[PDB]
Amino acid sequence: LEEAPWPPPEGAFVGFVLSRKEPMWADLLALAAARGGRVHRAPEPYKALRDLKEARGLLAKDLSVLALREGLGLPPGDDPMLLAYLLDPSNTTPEGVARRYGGEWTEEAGERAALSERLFANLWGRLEGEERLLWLYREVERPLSAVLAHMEATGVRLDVAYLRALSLEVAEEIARLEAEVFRLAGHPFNLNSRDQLERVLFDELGLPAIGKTEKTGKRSTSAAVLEALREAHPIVEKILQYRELTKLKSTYIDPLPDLIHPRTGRLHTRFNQTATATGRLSSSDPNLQNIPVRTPLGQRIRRAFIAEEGWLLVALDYSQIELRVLAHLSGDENLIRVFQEGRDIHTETASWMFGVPREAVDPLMRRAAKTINFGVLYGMSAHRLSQELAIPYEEAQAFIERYFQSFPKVRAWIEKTLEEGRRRGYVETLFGRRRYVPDLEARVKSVREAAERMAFNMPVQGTAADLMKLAMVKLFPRLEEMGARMLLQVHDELVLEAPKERAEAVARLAKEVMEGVYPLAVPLEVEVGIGEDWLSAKE
DNA sequence: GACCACGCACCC
DNA sequence: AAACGGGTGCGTGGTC
Ligand SMILES: Nc1nc2c(ncn2[C@H]2C[C@H](O)[C@@H](COP(=O)(O)NP(=O)(O)OP(=O)(O)O)O2)c(=O)[nH]1
Ligand SMILES: [Mg+2]
Ligand SMILES: [Mn+2]
Ligand SMILES: [Mn+2]
Repeated sequence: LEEAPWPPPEGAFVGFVLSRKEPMWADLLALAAARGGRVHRAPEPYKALRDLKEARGLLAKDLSVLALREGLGLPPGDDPMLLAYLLDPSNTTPEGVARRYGGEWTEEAGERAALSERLFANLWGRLEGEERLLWLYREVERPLSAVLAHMEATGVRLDVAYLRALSLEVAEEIARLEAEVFRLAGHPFNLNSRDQLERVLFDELGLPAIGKTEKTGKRSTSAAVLEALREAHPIVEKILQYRELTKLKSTYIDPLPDLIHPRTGRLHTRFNQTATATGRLSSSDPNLQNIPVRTPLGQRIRRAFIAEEGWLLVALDYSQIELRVLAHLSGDENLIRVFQEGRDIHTETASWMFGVPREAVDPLMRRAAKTINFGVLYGMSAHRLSQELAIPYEEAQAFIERYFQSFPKVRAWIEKTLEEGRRRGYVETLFGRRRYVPDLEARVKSVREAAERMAFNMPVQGTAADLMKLAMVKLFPRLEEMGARMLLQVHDELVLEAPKERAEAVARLAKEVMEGVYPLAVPLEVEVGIGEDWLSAKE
């Protein structure tokens, strides 16, 4: 390309180099743009940001986030990553997309700008005639990248003093647990080393081994194995408690307070838009989509996520979303009727599991029932089911039969989906998002059936992801107009922040947007709560 | 310091 | 652990 002076004309493709991957923390080392056979390199990248009207190119959102961090409203535009991701969601990295569609991902901004321009041309050509993928690009993914940029740059408030104090309390309990484990073992060892623990449990204490690990075939010490040995030896209970506390302390309590951004005073995640095989987002650096919630200590951690003073959090979560999506995709008349009647399949399974009235189903029971319902739907074996519920094999097998017999068009839809995936090589969501699953014709049954479970899961999970993304795109401008903020997405959940005086109106509006985003054969219902912290906002 | 593979625990 | 699916992060153990 012909080198030309900064600035570029409108519409040019940008390239940029960051000191580190996280745009809220990165130094902008270099900036360039490409257009019309020319490449323009910025003499000083920070000041040069002011000259761009739009971030157009590879990883556009990340540059937008850094721009917003610097007080500049630079929206992301076209991004070849999003085109490639829609053609094939195994396209997750700029390294791979470049090699696949016509260039090389280097560490030079000018080359990244030229690469962005070339890949856009080629990928746009590949999408010619792919009208449904183009709709997803123009109506979902490209607009969503601007929404995600704002979310990332906004961040969430965290009670750091609370977590610092909690760390000290948990440390004293961990010491109690580890001392007791070492006493029971008859000697100390590194309780964090599962290789050392394996020897203690199965060689020294002679406990029965229950299962093997996947890659190396060691005797497993995982929670599922420990729970089966709960009554074999008192050390097991102490190990399980140690495992929970150290996981929670090492992954959430201790690291998160150290990640508060000095300019914003908030915690900033990344919402990765080309990272999953189904069209879901992921979250990283830190992941704010796996914050604890199930146990009492996990709930204490979730309470650390708080609203700004004068504001409230609003949490919205789709009811039984993938079961509702399944009703629409399969067209099963009975399952459609279940939700037209306002029934709750998780609560109903929980009532049966624990043998108590629906009135008596607490959140832990419903959570356990959720796992059973989706486990069974997506191919859980009768053997594992019998083991999960502590019930005879014949009973577990009968539960599965009753599950599917109730909704006969589901199995028909599954077999239709698999046959189509075999013939086409890909399955697709309601909106046409594709996942390629070539192993559907593998000659090794274990490999083939694993591919099958991946394949017929994707239209369900992926359609739910499409709906959530579309809802975010529609909701974001409404929140801006109301002075409210979108903070987090957790797959079928949004966490908003609203001024106290408008929180009720925001909750009502967001619920209506989410419920009416794209009507299905079944109503979409959204549970909504308001509170000063994330846990209290989920009722 | 970095990378990785792995087992394991976090959530939807 | 197992014929549920989709993810990320930590510590260990090994390596460079
Ligand atoms: N295959 C699979 N999918 C899962 C699992 N857990 C969650 N998902 C998928 C399927 C879920 O539909 C979706 C959202 O998870 P929730 O919001 O925690 N549960 P839901 O929306 O069903 O019920 P409600 O909100 O009324 O309590 O994520 C699981 O164990 N397995
Ligand atoms: Mg204390
Ligand atoms: Mn839900
Ligand atoms: Mn949810």
